[PDB]
Amino acid sequence: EASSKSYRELIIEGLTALKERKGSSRPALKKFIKENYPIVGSASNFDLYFNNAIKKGVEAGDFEQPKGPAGAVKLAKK
Repeated sequence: EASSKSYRELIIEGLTALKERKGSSRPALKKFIKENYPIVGSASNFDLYFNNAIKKGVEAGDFEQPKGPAGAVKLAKK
């Protein structure tokens, strides 16, 4: 039902909408937020909000995000 969407959701929902088991990346999620979702993903500054949501969800042991030459977001507790 209606409950105010949040950037975390774009990540959690993105991981649920990603439909990938090997893992996804920052773009694979923004893509979902912009294409699988509205321009909220096809915008610009939002890209910064989703990032905070990733670190926020990942930092809280919500999603998994490595680093390397980039970073792949994976839905799963630490």
